[PDB]
Amino acid sequence: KVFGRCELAAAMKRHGLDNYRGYSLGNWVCAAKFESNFNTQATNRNTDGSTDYGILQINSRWWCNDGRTPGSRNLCNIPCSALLSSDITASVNCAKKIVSDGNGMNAWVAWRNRCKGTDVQAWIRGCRL
Ligand SMILES: CC(=O)N[C@@H]1[C@@H](O)[C@H](O[C@@H]2O[C@H](CO)[C@@H](O)[C@H](O)[C@H]2NC(C)=O)[C@@H](CO)O[C@@H]1O
Ligand SMILES: [Cl-]
Ligand SMILES: [Cl-]
Ligand SMILES: [Cl-]
Ligand SMILES: [Cl-]
Ligand SMILES: [Cl-]
Ligand code: NA
Ligand code: NA
Repeated sequence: KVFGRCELAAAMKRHGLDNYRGYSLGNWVCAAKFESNFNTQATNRNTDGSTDYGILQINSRWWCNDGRTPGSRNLCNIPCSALLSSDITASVNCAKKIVSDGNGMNAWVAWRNRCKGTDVQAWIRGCRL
């Protein structure tokens, strides 16, 4: 599924991401925009052979099992394919674990490079939330 911006904002809000670990909702929407262009089916392969999955491009090196990232962890205890669902629950729940892990949203490269330090509230501007 390719979410609309506000649709995703609302979904993320419903799933408890607004101000989760101090990260306002726009951070999460911004991260999703730049990680996946709001596409739950996005996958990208990393240089180490892991793959990033879903709307928040959560990687299989650490967070999910895709059966083809040897030596990796599955800290969200999910098949990576669950992160491709049109239902963002698995991604959100995993993202909550990630962002809680001490590094905040810096885990999301695109967030660090494209959202951090910007007016992320713009990403939820105009949305009914
Ligand atoms: C939370 C999450 O999974 N974020 C992804 C990053 O992990 C991806 O970065 C890449 O992650 C792999 C596995 O840890 C690293 O080997 C790789 O070096 C790293 N790539 C960079 C450029 O840092 C990122 C890839 O675009 O996608 C999500 O942000
Ligand atoms: Cl868009
Ligand atoms: Cl915000
Ligand atoms: Cl694996
Ligand atoms: Cl959802
Ligand atoms: Cl933080
Ligand atoms: Na990415
Ligand atoms: Na894994």
